[PDB]
Amino acid sequence: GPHMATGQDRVVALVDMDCFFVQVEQRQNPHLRNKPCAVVQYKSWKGGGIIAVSYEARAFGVTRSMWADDAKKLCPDLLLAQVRESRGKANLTKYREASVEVMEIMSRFAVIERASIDEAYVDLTSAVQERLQKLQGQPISADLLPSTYIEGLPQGPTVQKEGMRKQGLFQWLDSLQIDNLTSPDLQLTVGAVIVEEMRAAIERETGFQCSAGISHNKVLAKLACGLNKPNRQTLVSHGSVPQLFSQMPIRKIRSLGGKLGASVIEILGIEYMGELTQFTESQLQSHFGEKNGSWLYAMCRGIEHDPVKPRQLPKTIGCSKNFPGKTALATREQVQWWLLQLAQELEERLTKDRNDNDRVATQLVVSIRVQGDKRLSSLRRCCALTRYDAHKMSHDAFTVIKNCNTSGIQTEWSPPLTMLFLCATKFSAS
DNA sequence: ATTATGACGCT
DNA sequence: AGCGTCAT
Ligand SMILES: Nc1ncnc2c1ncn2[C@H]1C[C@H](O)[C@@H](COP(=O)(O)OP(=O)(O)OP(=O)(O)O)O1
Ligand SMILES: [Ca+2]
Ligand SMILES: [Mn+2]
Repeated sequence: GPHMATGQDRVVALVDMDCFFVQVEQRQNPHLRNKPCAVVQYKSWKGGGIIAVSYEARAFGVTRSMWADDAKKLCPDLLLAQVRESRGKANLTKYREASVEVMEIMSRFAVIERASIDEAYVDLTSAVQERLQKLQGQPISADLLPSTYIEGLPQGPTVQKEGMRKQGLFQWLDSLQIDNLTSPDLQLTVGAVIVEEMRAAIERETGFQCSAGISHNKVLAKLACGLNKPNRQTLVSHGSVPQLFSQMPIRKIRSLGGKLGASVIEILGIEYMGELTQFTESQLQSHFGEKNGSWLYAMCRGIEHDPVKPRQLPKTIGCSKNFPGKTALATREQVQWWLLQLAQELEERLTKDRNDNDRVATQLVVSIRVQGDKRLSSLRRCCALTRYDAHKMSHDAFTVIKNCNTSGIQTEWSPPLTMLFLCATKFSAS
C-alpha cells in the first residue's frame, strides 16, 4: 500500500534520431530528401549492405541488413548513399560528427547519457521541477505538446491519426491535477513539454528530426520512443503500464531481445511482459539469477532504477573490419597491411579525441576471428597503448596475435583471418 | 558474405 | 583479464 514504491521518482526521456544516417545524407544532398532512400556500405558484393532506410523506402519493405540489389527488387527507384571509404574500409566519421551536433544540443537542456550513435537518455527530473515553479500552477495547453502521444489514450467516449492524437492528449490534459507539484503524471507532462522544446531545437539547429519517449525510467522511455515514430514523441505514464504490458511481447523490452528473453518465455511458459507479475521475486531470481530476477520483478510493474549516467562521450574508440569468404587474410603481409590500415584510422581518431576531449587512451585491445569460428571474436588480447602512433600500434597488435598462426611456414597465415579489430580503451585525463 | 561499431556482465 | 551478451 503506502510503503509500496511505484518507481515514479524520476522523469527520464530517450531521444532517438529518425533513420539517422539517411537524414545525415539527405541534409548533405537535397536530391535525396523526401525519397525512398537507404545508406549502404561497400558495393561490389550484391550492391552493398544496407544499414539505414528512409521511411518512404520502408513502405516498400526495404530493411537494414538487406543487400542493395535485393532492396532494388522491392523498390526499383530506391536512392542510395554510400558510406565513405578510407584506407580500404568503411569510415563512419561523418555520422559520428553529426552525432556530436545532436548530443551537444541535448546537453544544453540536461545531463545526458550517450546510448548509441543516434540516441541519448535525459534525466529531466530537476528541469521539470524548475519549469513547474515558472508555471505557477498554470495549466498546460495542448499547444505546448504539438507532437506528443499519450499512450493508452483516447479510451472510451476519430478517423484520422492526428485527430486520434489530439483526442488522447485532450483526455490526458483534462484529467491533469496541476495543483500538485509532486504529481508524477504532471511531472511527466512537463517533461514532455521540455522534450518538445529539445526536439524543436535539434531540428532547428541541425536539420535532423527525431522521436522521443518520456516516462519514469530508461526502459519505459526507450519503449515509449518507438511507439510513434517518426518525428513524434510518446508519454508512457505509470498508469498506462498494465494495459501496455498485457500484450507486449517480452522481447520488445530492452535487454530481453536475446537468450535471456527467450529463456523467460520458455521456462515460465508466458509471452507478454505483464504475465511476469504472477511470479514472486524469489521465483524469478531462482530461474534468472539474483540481479535479473529482481530487475524483472520490478520491470514488469513499470519500475526500474538504472540511472541516467553522466556520459556524453564514448568510452572506447575502435576500428574493425571483416574479411568474409575468400577475402580472408592468408598471408602475413596481408595481416600486417590491414593492421596498419586500422591503426592509421585509429590514430587519426585518437589524436582528434585527445585535442577535443582532454583525455588519452592507455590500453590497446586487439581482437581477431579465424575462419570457421562463428563467434564474433575468436581471440582478444590487450597491450599497452603508450603513443598515438599507427606503425607502433600495428606492430604491437601483430606481436600479441602472431602466435595465432598455426601455419608452420613463415609467410603464410592459417587459418585465415576473417576479422581484425583494434580498440583504444582505459582513458585518463590529459 | 547481416558490417562496424560500443556498453556492460561473468568468472 | 578474456569471454559472452545485447544493443544500434
Ligand atoms: N546493425 C547495424 N549495423 C551498422 N549500423 C547500424 C546498425 N544498426 C544501426 N546502425 C546505424 C545506422 C542507423 O541509422 C543508426 C541508428 O540506428 P537505429 O536507431 O536503430 O535506426 P535508424 O535511426 O536508422 O531508424 P529509426 O528511425 O527506426 O530509429 O545506427
Ligand atoms: Ca534512430
Ligand atoms: Mn537508435
